[PDB]
Amino acid sequence: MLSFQYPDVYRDETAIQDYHGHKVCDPYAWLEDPDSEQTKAFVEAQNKITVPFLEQCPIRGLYKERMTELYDYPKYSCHFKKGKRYFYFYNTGLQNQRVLYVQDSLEGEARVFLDPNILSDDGTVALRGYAFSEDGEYFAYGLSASGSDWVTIKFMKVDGAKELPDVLERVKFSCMAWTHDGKGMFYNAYPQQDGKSDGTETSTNLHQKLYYHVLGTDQSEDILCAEFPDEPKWMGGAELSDDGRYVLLSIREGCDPVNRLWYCDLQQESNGITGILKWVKLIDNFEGEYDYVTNEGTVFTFKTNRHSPNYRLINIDFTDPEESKWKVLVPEHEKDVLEWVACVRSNFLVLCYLHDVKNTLQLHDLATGALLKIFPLEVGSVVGYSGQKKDTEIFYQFTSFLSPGIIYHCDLTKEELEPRVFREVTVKGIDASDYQTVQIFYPSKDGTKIPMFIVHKKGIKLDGSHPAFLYGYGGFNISITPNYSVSRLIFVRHMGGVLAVANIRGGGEYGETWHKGGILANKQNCFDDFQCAAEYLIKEGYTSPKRLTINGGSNGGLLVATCANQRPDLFGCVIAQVGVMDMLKFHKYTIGHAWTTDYGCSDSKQHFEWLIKYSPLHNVKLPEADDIQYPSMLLLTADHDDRVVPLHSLKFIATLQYIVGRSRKQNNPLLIHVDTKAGHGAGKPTAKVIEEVSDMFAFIARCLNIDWIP
Ligand SMILES: *[C@@H](N)[C@@H]1CCCN1C(=O)[C@@H]1C[C@H](n2cc(CNC(=O)OC(C)(C)C)nn2)CN1C(=O)CCCc1ccccc1
Repeated sequence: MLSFQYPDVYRDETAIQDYHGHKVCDPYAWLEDPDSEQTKAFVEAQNKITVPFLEQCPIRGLYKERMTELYDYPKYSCHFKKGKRYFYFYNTGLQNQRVLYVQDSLEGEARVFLDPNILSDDGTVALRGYAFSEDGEYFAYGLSASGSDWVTIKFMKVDGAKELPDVLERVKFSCMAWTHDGKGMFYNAYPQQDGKSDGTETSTNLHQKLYYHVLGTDQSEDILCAEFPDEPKWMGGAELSDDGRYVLLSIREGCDPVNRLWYCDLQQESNGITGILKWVKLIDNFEGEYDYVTNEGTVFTFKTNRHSPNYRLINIDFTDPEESKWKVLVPEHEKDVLEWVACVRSNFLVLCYLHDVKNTLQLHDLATGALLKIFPLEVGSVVGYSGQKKDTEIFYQFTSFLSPGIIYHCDLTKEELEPRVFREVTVKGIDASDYQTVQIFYPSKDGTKIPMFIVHKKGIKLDGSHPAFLYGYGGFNISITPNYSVSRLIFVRHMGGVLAVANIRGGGEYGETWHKGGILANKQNCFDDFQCAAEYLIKEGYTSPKRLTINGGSNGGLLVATCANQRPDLFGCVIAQVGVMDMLKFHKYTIGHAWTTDYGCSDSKQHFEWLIKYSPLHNVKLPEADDIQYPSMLLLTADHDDRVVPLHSLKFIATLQYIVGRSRKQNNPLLIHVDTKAGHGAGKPTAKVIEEVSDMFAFIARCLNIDWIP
């Protein structure tokens, strides 16, 4: 099967670092330089073996054809009103980028407002963030190129879709918040740095500042409103209160759901926004999250996890701000996580809960917190919403494993509420009645019950004969909830597979306690949980190790890579997308310093001792047993992934190929593909998405020798 040779890759045997008395050799450290001829040549040599391997068998083209056909369905966002007009996103089916439309009424003719497709030949310029002025007459939007986190902000006048001269550079991880006087907008920027800032660099991002841009001026005139020069990792994002009176500053340091919350009463500024604002440091620590919902005068409603790991709503009165005085508007639930909250039609709240990994949606009274109405939903996720305080209606979008999506609408001016289907699309070719979704709870090593969704064809025999695709993430308070994936349903229908999603610890599925169960000293719980999900699928007869593929991205790429090292006997195939692989060095690059809240940092002996045990780069080892080799492995990354710098995958693949790939018993391939004009994934154009899933499933099909089922 392996009619190629791995490229020769220089080992710098002098690259040795002492970590608290533990010597670590890093012979591929040179791959950390993305601009070197050595690194470029490495990437070319790797792509030269991977691409023909993936393209060789007709199955890739069969998959690509079916993906192109089945993914070709109309895709809408929720409608949202801004000022006098309605907006929505829409993709006719296979456009590289969805397009923003505008209409003067719900019943009126729609026209194109912003079409990112016309900004590049290949769909590699994408919208990344936007904000309308409070009156809806002006529009700011971020553009990213080739999938980088870097943003350029541009501006338009809404009436006539007129491009304006204003351009803001050096924007990354930024807020966008207009003052209600319409004069200008808050945003974030980084100071100038040596080298490139295009997404190919690895330079750490520090000293983010908060600026205010006056519309009709040059960026060089922008006002500095907040900075933290003694705290280079702090990031202060601004929003205006719903009445326009207060700027709320949420300061973050790291990825934990916590923030400082300062405010500026804009009426108290001596002469408008002229410099550093008169911040009042309401919550001046990182002990809890305070997410603004709405205010009525000085009474501010926040969603919080302060002493409430499943989240709750509190009211803080700025005129009586001591914690003993806060009112608990909607108390914490014993098990269900309050995921997000919105205020609509002045005095309603819309609360979205997660109940055993499925969403529910409720309308409550702002004054008392009392439940008023349950919006009925099938089992799945709410993935879109609109309805702000001054608006009188809501839209929300529902999705599930088997359903592409339904957008509902509810007119909240009516005495009796009747939510109605507003938009629905059906994908022909995937008959949902042929399949089922089950949720089970399996015990992990330590006895904790972990949820898992399993999607499969109705009536299958549990005889271990089916290929399986088991997905996980496990970190950062991210909940892995049901979603419609044509790419995975093709695996089910056309490759006879079983899909599984394990809700392992580190995620947000059971609130902050679930997240803390998968971080820092307890990160190994993630891996144990995931290995146990695989063991369940095998024991219960869904699959067998040789037919099992595991997949994850980013922190989920770390997940599957670590699992490959720890239990190579459990998996036939491993696809790690944009994975964090070097756990000793991740904090040195771009925004990686922010991840130490989930991982720790190797500068601490205590943390090093956790990290060294599971770091994928540092745990590649030939299996002791003669009959065990590594699973087939494919790493996918891209040359502008400035979220997870691609050196992680480059150094990992070099290590896998040298330590394991050179062994006579290893016959499963260990490959990397590095894409061009792409990044971590957000904003990836449709064409590239289709190529990527075609690569993934062709790899699975060839390695496992799975026949296509037309
Ligand atoms: C990928 N997981 C990378 C590497 C490890 C952490 N990480 C982040 O991007 C990190 C965690 C938060 N995050 C996770 C994701 C992943 N989403 C996802 O893949 O889920 C599916 C939809 C596929 C199921 N996206 N964001 C935030 N993130 C950051 O690094 C944010 C940087 C900016 C920032 C913002 C606020 C505070 C600090 C830093």
